Amino acid sequence: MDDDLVDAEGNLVENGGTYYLLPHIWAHGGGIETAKTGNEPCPLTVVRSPNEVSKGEPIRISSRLRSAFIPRGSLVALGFANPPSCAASPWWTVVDSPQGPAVKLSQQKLPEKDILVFKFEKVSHSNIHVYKLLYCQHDEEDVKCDQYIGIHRDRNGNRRLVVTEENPLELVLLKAKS
Repeated sequence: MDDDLVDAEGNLVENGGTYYLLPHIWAHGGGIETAKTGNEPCPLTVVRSPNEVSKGEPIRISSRLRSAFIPRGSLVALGFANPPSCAASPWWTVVDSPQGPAVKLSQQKLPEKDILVFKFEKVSHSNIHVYKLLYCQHDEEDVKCDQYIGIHRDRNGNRRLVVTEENPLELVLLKAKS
């Protein structure tokens, strides 16, 4: 059977490894990067590449647990293998935004529970492993988390990752190499 996270090539995901977050479509954006938006002195904003031919930034996927893999439904922290030189760390986390809850990097050392707020979900496109991206702090087994990360294109064209009730991300995981 299959019940651990699986990459774009059919191999179990290495817990803590770098896998690119790529799209399930073509001419609609590239991999996932950063962007300096508003008044951040550096790209603290996580957005989708405006370059259809890019794999984006190589992201780290950790369960912050002692497993070689990452079980389905488990929470994970996603973070830049080579993050902006101005963040307390490379891990992503959510903060309130007038565009709704935005995914960003922080100039603050964050307590675990602020970064391990992500979870993947099986899109039923069968033959390749496509996942949606959930944001859950308040977690588990009494209530289902249903806060999907969508995209928000601001006036300056940035495809910002926030929590939207529409056009939610659907991704595939490509293992980064040397």
